[PDB]
Amino acid sequence: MSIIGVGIDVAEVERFGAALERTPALAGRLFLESELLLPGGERRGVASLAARFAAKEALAKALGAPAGLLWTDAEVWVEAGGRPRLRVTGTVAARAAELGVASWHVSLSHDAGIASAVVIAEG
Amino acid sequence: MSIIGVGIDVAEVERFGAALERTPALAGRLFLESELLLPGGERRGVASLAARFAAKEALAKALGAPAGLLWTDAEVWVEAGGRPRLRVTGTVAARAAELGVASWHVSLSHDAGIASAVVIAEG
Amino acid sequence: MSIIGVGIDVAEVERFGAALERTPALAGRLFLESELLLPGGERRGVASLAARFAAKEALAKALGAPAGLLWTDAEVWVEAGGRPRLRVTGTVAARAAELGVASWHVSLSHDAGIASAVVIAEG
Ligand SMILES: CC(=O)SCCNC(=O)CCNC(=O)[C@H](O)C(C)(C)COP(=O)(O)OP(=O)(O)OC[C@H]1O[C@@H](n2cnc3c(N)ncnc32)[C@H](O)[C@@H]1OP(=O)(O)O
Ligand SMILES: CC(=O)SCCNC(=O)CCNC(=O)[C@H](O)C(C)(C)COP(=O)(O)OP(=O)(O)OC[C@H]1O[C@@H](n2cnc3c(N)ncnc32)[C@H](O)[C@@H]1OP(=O)(O)O
Ligand SMILES: CC(=O)SCCNC(=O)CCNC(=O)[C@H](O)C(C)(C)COP(=O)(O)OP(=O)(O)OC[C@H]1O[C@@H](n2cnc3c(N)ncnc32)[C@H](O)[C@@H]1OP(=O)(O)O
Ligand SMILES: [Mg+2]
Ligand SMILES: [Mg+2]
Ligand SMILES: [Mg+2]
Repeated sequence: MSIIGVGIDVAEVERFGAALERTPALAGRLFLESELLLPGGERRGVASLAARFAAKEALAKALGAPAGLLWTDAEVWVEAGGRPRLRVTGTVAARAAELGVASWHVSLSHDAGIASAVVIAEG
Repeated sequence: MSIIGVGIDVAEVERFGAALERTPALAGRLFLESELLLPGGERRGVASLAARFAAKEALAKALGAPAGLLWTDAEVWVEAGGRPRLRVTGTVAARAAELGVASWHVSLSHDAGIASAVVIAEG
Repeated sequence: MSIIGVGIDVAEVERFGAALERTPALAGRLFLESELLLPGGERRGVASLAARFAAKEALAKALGAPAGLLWTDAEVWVEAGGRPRLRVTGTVAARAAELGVASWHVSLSHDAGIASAVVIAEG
């Protein structure tokens, strides 16, 4: 395997929350139902959501951000141990296959009113 | 070798310095004596320290942040050329062995009142 | 191939623009003519330029930031699809050869008055 792409993204939490409040349908456009919930069942907060948005932008970047990709075809899930993970389906999986991506790595940080993600695509 | 994990962490310098001043024992809990000094012998400043804290969080993230890890079992050292490096011992080395990590890569930045680190674990 | 280095850099856009305005010769010292233009032909703006500066710092970091490297020996170019790319020549290529670097990966983000880059060197 070799590195096929890297992405980084930094989002302002306040701006992102304002985007969500302005267009009620937006959250469901960007996120699967599972992503909108905490492991317990509570609704996920805006900073954690901004970090997942940053993950999806970073993932897009690592794939060369082509047209035709759906936000709901990338999913951030969470291991029992707490590690965030990427699962790709449909349009995003198809693009990753064009490029030969076998493995995804993500990390998130959110603090200081800002959410950051890095994504590495390997294959 | 393949990538086994990635971590990113962004820390607010002011907040971190306030944490250090509030609990005198904290610095010695987070850092080895060597990390608290500049190559000359002067005491390392708060921004540079916040960046090493971010490195250790990022390293934890790349390992899936399990319980039982000691801050003093990760060490940021510095090459003659100035490159920051990671050395892992004890509990952190043990966890990296569980995952098959052979090689560590780190970079630091601190500026704008914020410290950032990225860590990649390969093996 | 394995990872040979990683770099991250975060630059304040305002500070960087002030540096450019203060010393007219600075832009031409840091950037090739091609980097100072948008694909159309318009002059590239300060935030996008700060992000390319961050890329070159990040690239320097991934190489262990030795003496003797020229800013104009690293070039950020842009694919038809929009992906940013690194090309290295002269002094920067020579240093990458010392270390065995075969492949470069970069991503950029600029938002919230700040520009960020990550660079990975593989070989
Ligand atoms: C995986 C998924 O969920 S995809 C689902 C559908 N969503 C998408 O495809 C969204 C893709 N995102 C976009 O189109 C974005 O506008 C991007 C990636 C082009 C830019 O990201 P933003 O968050 O808007 O801005 P940000 O400042 O973080 O990034 C800009 C940088 O991205 C980089 N970029 C631009 N196009 C691309 C591309 N095709 N591939 C990779 N990087 C790119 C550039 O370096 C740019 O800076 P520059 O113009 O100064 O060189
Ligand atoms: C190497 C050493 O020095 S270890 C020594 C002992 N120290 C440690 O083990 C510290 C480990 N650190 C922690 O427990 C931290 O609270 C962390 C890593 C869980 C989070 O980091 P913080 O700096 O507190 O917050 P930050 O916002 O930067 O990171 C949060 C993100 O980390 C990610 N995260 C949470 N748990 C884990 C995990 N087990 N592994 C990897 N990433 C994780 C999540 O994506 C989370 O955001 P989300 O809840 O919105 O998904
Ligand atoms: C590819 C090219 O275009 S090279 C062309 C010519 N330009 C250069 O060579 C510029 C090289 N840049 C420098 O000298 C910079 O001052 C650097 C890389 C040392 C630091 O970057 P800056 O943007 O000034 O500050 P920033 O806070 O982002 O980075 C500082 C961190 O860089 C790291 N660093 C220092 N020296 C090195 C090195 N030789 N290699 C890698 N990382 C280093 C350290 O972790 C440092 O933080 P610390 O002192 O708290 O440990
Ligand atoms: Mg952004
Ligand atoms: Mg943090
Ligand atoms: Mg900087």
